[PDB]
Formats: sequence, C-alpha cells, structure tokens
Amino acid sequence: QLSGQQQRLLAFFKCCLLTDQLPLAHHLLVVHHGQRQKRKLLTLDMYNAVMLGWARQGAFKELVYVLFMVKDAGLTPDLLSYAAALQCMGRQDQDAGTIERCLEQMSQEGLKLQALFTAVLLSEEDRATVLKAVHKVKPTFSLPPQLPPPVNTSKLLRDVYAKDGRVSYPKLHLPLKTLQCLFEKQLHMELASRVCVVSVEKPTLPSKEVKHARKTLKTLRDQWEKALCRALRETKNRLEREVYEGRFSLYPFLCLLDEREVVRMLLQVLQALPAQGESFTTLARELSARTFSRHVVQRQRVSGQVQALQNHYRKYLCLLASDAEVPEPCLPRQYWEALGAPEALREQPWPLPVQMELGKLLAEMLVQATQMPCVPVLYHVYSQQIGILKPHPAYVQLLEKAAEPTLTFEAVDVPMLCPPLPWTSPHSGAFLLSPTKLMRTVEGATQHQELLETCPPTALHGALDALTQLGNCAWRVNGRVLDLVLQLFQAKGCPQLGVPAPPREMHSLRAEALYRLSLAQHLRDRVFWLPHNMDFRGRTYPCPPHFNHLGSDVARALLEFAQGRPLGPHGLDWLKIHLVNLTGLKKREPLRKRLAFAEEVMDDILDSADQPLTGRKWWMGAEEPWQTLACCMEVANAVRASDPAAYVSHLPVHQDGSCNGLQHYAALGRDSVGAASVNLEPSDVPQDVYSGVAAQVEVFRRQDAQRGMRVAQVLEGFITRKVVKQTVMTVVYGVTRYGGRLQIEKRLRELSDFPQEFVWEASHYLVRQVFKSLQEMFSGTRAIQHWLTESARLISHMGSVVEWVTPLGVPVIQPYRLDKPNTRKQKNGFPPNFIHSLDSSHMMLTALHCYRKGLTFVSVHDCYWTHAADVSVMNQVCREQFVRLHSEPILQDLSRFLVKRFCSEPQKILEASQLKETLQAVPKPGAFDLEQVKRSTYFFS
Ligand SMILES: [Cl-]
Ligand SMILES: [Cl-]
Ligand SMILES: [Cl-]
Ligand SMILES: [Cl-]
Ligand SMILES: [Cl-]
Repeated sequence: QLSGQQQRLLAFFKCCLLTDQLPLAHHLLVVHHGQRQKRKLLTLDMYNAVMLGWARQGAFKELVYVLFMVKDAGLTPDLLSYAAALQCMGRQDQDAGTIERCLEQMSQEGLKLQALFTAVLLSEEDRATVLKAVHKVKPTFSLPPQLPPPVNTSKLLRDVYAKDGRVSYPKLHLPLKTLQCLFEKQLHMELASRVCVVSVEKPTLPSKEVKHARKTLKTLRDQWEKALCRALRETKNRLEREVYEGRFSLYPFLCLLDEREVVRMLLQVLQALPAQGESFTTLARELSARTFSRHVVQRQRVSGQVQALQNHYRKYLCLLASDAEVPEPCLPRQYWEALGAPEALREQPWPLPVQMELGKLLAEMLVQATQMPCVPVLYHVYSQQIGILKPHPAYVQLLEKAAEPTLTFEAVDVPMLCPPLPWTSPHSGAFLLSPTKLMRTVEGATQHQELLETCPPTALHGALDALTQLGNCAWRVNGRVLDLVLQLFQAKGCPQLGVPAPPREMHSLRAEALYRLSLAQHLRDRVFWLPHNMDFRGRTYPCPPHFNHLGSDVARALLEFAQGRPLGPHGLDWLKIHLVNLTGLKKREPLRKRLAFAEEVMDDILDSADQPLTGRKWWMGAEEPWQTLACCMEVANAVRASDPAAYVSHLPVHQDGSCNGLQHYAALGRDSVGAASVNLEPSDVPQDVYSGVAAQVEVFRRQDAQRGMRVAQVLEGFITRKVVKQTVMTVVYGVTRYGGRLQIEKRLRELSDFPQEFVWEASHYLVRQVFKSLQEMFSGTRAIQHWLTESARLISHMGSVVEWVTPLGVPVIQPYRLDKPNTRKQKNGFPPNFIHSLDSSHMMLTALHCYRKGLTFVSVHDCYWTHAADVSVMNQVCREQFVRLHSEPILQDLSRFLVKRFCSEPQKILEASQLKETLQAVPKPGAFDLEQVKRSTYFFS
C-alpha cells in the first residue's frame, strides 16, 4: 500500500531508467533524503531503482553512495540491492576479493544466492552481468534447471488439463507460410500505431468549396502542429526546473517519446474527437494509454524484442497451421509458454495518479495551444455533471465540407491480421506489441487487477484459455451482405433496415456505421481475428471497438467464419432451424415444426437470397433481418451444391437459454417450477417463462388500473412477449444503469398504438411488476435474489465492497463506490453480477470442452455460436457443463468465502456477527434433479 505521492516518486525514478535521466532521479533521491519530513516518503524500492540505474551505467561510487543512503534512513539491503551491486561489479570486471566481501555480507544477514535469479525479476542483460560477477568466484553455477509449469487441478477444470490423450484440437485452415506473412502485416500495422482506411462515404468530385475546406483544414493542422510542439517544449522546460528544485514533475514521462510523436498523437486525438464531444477524464486516460502504448512499442523496437517475438510467434504458428504438426497435442497458452516465452518486461504501466496527471496535462495542452478564426478549437463543458470536451461547431462542419477520403484508426482499435497472442497472465496477451488488460472495467481497476495478480498460479487458466480460444476464431466479411449495406448506406441510408441515414444523435450512429463499414470494406478480402477481453463480472467482449461480431443485427450479418465445415448429415436441418429462429416467428414451436416451416417457406427463402430488395422481401419482416438474409443466402448455396452434405458452410449458427440467468436461479435453488419454465426439465415443446410472467404482470396491472393508476390503465394490451422479455432481462441483469430499461422504452416506442408520453413512466412500472412477478412465481429466484441483496446490503453497510470467486477460480469485485461503498448499487448489483459470473463460468466450460472435441466456438452476448455441422455436439457439451457447474456446492462455497472475507471485523463485531447470521442461512434447494438437463432439447435452442 503506497501513497499517491510515493507511487509517483517511484514511477519518476523508474521512468528515469528508460529516459537515461539518472542524475535527475538521483538529485530527487538526495533532496528528499535531505528533508527530515521527506525521508519517511523514501521506500527501499526507490533507492534500489536509483541503484539499478547506476549499476547499468557501471557508476560504482554513485551506487555505493545510495547504499550508505539506505543505512542512514534506517533500512536493510534486500536481494535487489545486492543485484545492483553485483551488476556494477560484473560490468566493470572487479577483483575476486571485492566481490567475495559483498558475497560474505549477503549470506551473513542472510540472503540466499540461488533465490536472486529465481524470485527477483531482472532483464536478460541484467541477469547475464550478475551471473558473470558470480562467475568471477569460479562456480559451479549449478542454477536449477527449468521447472515444469503446474496444471489446474480444480474439479471443474481437471478434465481440460488432464494429459489423457482423448483430445482432437482444431487447426486453422491456413498454412504456416500464409500465417507467417499475416503476422508481419500485423507487426507492421502495430509498429506504425495507426491504420489508414479508404472511406466508404461517396466522394463528391473536388468542388469550389471542397477544395477550399481541405485547404483551410491543412493550414489549421499545419498551424496546430507548430503551436503544440512549442507548448510541449515550454512545459518540458518548466517541469525540468521543478526537478532541479527537488520536486516531482511529469518531465521524465514527457521524455519517453519524440516531441514530434506526442504532437502527432495529440493531433490525431483532435481529429478523432466526436462532434458530440467526449469526457475529459476519458480523454486523459486515452492520452496516457496512447503515450504508454507507443512508448512500449518504441522500447521493444530498439531492445531487439521484436525479432525475439518474430522468432517465438513463427515457432508458435506450427500448432495453429494447417500444414504443420506439433510433437504432442497442446493448448495455445501451454505451447507459447513451453517454447520459452520472453516475458514482456516493459509490462509496468504507470500508477493511476501518474496516468491521470499526465493525461490531464496533455489534454489541457491540446486545448490551450489549438486555435482557429471565425478562437480555441476545444471547449470545456460540464454535462451528468461530468467534465466533457466538445469541439468547435464550425470546425466539425469544416471536416464535413472537406469530406476526407481517408479514415485513420489506432492499430489497437481494429481486428488483428494474424492469430492473437495467447493470454499468459492478466497483463499479457491479445495484441502483438501493445499492452492489453484481461479485465476492461475502469471503475476500481487497480483493486481488481491487483486481485488477479494476487492469484494462486494456475487459478486463472480456465479464463485465460477460453479468452485465447475466443480470440483464435478466424473471421471474414460476408461480401454479399456488405455490398447491399453499402448500396443503402451510400444512398441516404435505410433506417427501417437499421442503416443510419445522414443528418439529434444522428451523427454518432452514422459515423459509427461509417467507421465499421469502411473497415469491413478494407478487410473484405482478408481473414481477421478479434482478440477478447472480460469485464469485472466476466462478460466477454472483443478488444477492438470499431469492427466486431458484437453489436446490431447488421453488424452480426457482416461476419462469417473464415474456416468452413462440411454440413454433414444434419447441418442443412440446423441451417433451416437457425433461419426460422432468426425470424422470431415459430418461438412456441418444436424443432421439427420449425424445420417443416422452412420447407413450407423455401421459395421465399430463395427469393430473399436472389433479389433481396426487389423481390417479395420475406426476410425484411424477420425479428433479426440481416442475419435472416445472410441465412437465406447460405441455405440457397447448400441446396444448390453437388451434394448438400459436402457443402462447406461458413455461417455461424446460434443457441441460447432464452434467459440464461433464470436457468442459474432454477439450478441454484433446485426449483422444479422454475426449472420447468426455462427448459431445464425435458419437454417435447419449448416452455415460455414470459407467458407466465406476462399473466402475472396482468393481474397486478388490472388492480392498479381498477384504482386511479393511469400507467396501468394505459398498458392494457401492451403486456407483450417482447415487452416482458426485455423487462425480465432488465430485472435479472440490470444494475441501474438504465441500459436494459432504455431497451424497454424502445419496445414500447415500437408499439405505435401506445401513448409515447407514458413510455418512461411505464418502463419503471413494468420493472416493478416483473420483479414482484418473478418472486411470486419462482422460489429459487425469490430466496436467492433476497439472500444475495441482504448479504451485499450488510457487507456494504460495514464499509466494504462485495467480492467473491467464481466456481472457475476467477476473483470478482463490485467496484461501486461513492464519489466509500455505494450501498444501493452494491446490493442491487450483487444478484445480477453474481448471475453474470455464472453465465461466464458456463460459457468458459462449454468453450474449453468444445475445443477438446475440435469445434469452433464463440460467445456473442447471451449466445453460443458454432458451425451448422457441430450444433448437437455444442448442445451436448452445453448441457453437460451446466450440470457439472451446478453439481458443485456454489451457494455454500460462496457463503463460506463471504464469512471468511467479511466476518472477521473487531471494530464492527456485532454487525460482523449479524452478517455471519445472514450468510450462513444459505437458501435451501428444492427436489429438482439436475441430471434431467442433459436430456432437455429446449435447454439451449
Ligand atoms: Cl494492406
Ligand atoms: Cl498497416
Ligand atoms: Cl513506423
Ligand atoms: Cl475452409
Ligand atoms: Cl420429431
């Protein structure tokens, strides 16, 4: 636990070792040790940082001065202090006697020699020098040989890591030589830190105004570049004066990059700033992200680290290549580590106070230096009371009238051109050179990231491998879908088909479509990979924000698997059932009645594929239309093949539990009524929980309408399956967060006959009723929701944020605090977040087990995706893993954890006892046999 002022002082010294500003660091170390009140601020890690630096230069006397400085403050030399001293003796080649005397002092204390190379983290150049100094005492080096990495032995993950040769790992469709090329293309992209893309917006020929807007733009950009460069120079000298005065300053941090590359970066931030604006705090974080990211790239580029990674990656590709064969079947993370992974030393990101202080300076420097005639380009506006930076409205229109034919993106904001780097730790994986965190959430990030590093070694393997697997799925653009989206986009849009039209929030959706479509057009003839991330509760997301499989129906329709799989005997039926599912028609029908409807409607399926805009347009009336069209097209190709069973299908087919969370509540509470309602119990027809819930909402609605309640009165006939499903989602998963509830407002807006004046009032009323309904009808939901809410309320009232561990060993922490825990958010969020972690656990177990069976598996929100050829195998694994997850004592273990973590409080002894009382009163499960799930057709459909 280090102060904010102490964190920055150490980061200052750490930074000086990179910038070759060791006298600057030493001066600050001397000054602070000179002031009796400031000596207390000096940690042993600080003196060592200054000692390490001197050792690297070979400045013995300056290092020896720091040793004497350690003693004078009342401190003891650790292993690190002895590593610097030895590195300094190693570099300058010292006499046997002088080295032996230092070695005699070491064992006398006593510190172990063999423990120095193993425990202490030191660079390759550092270790070899420290080794050569010990070698002057002529050993007998006898350094322990490579210890084999341990495997995860947990009940749930045991079979994933077990060396029992019952494995058939999937290779990529591409050969080693092809995959090696793609890695270079990606490395080239990452080294430039920016990707340039042709704009898909129809370029009008340079008119008298377009030429003039572009001319005015060039002069401003030329003006700003010189203006910023001077502002940076002036602040660097000002902050340098502060260091010479013995005070911390962000000076060394501004010396990591070339002045011209900081200015370029600030200019491209100005350029990428949305017309609607961005929050100042987010911009500060974005500038520090871009400064660090580029710094780490430059460091690796000069350290010779790129070539080492080039060699490592090319050896790694053998496991993924179609033409190559690995000695023994292996997992990507396991193979990457086994080769001899050079742990990316430059890991160390700057602490949050350094990250924010730097970001603020860069943001306020960009604001002050940039001006334009009609004066400054950016303005500070305060909104939900959060500080935002909005650009000049004339400048935004100046960019519009310019119509720049080129779009530029940060390399890290676009898909990867080669398979991603496997996740080996919370701080390593995904992008080739750029740093990516395993957990994405900003609120309380330091607290969670620490928890993930505090982990037992093998504990995160399940989550690490699943995320590696998600990232390893090769994608490609559905060209026919893209071509049609571009015809509509390039011609005033089509809002009916979710294609944004040109110009309130018109610009945000249109530009988001413009960036996405321009990337899809750029990648149209390429294979690409989406490395994946996790939020605090374990929800998976692709790292690149602009182009992903995520978003809308149109975004989902633009993608298909790069590698295809022959349909086999059942693929075609699965394609047809999938098409029917996407229509939103046939939800209450069994699988065979859905398959029958596809045959009945086959002419419309073909007419949709053959002339989507000019025929009968049957696809347009689908719940998910673009995905229905993409499916009509695939069905058409398969039926027209030489043999439909041998047709190589690329279209992903989806399966979900309807409301995955209610399935967890039913299994956690072994609730037979709940279990039947969400397809845990086998049945010949799917069960609709929303039907039961809608009826329950109706009886309550009738009463409030029988009374004075206008909201209830106005909702008569508007308690639809779609409205209720969205409310069920909101109640099950919403933290508040108006997310799910704004989607409820959307579904009411889609109901033309509903008074659009009541939309906001009704969404709150529907949430209230659905919550009351779910408790009334299901025991599992009722008791578990109430127990989790109460436990969280008590944990928070004692002054702690709720934290747990998933059944897969992933630590979870709710970050909601007040600008001190946010009691309301901690208690309301615990049931949804706990449920999110169980969805994560289940998906991770399904992914990991499917991989062993050689399947391509992806998770897109509530849904599991595979090739039509492998649906039944995915479903089988899905059911098996749910039964396995829930067969573990989830609630009892969570209770056990929470008691051990939150009930040892000697300042709040009564509250701790009262909390232990609630925690140990774990809801008692019902009679439901969990084994039934393996026989349930509608469990996932
Ligand atoms: Cl290219
Ligand atoms: Cl490139
Ligand atoms: Cl470059
Ligand atoms: Cl293929
Ligand atoms: Cl049947």
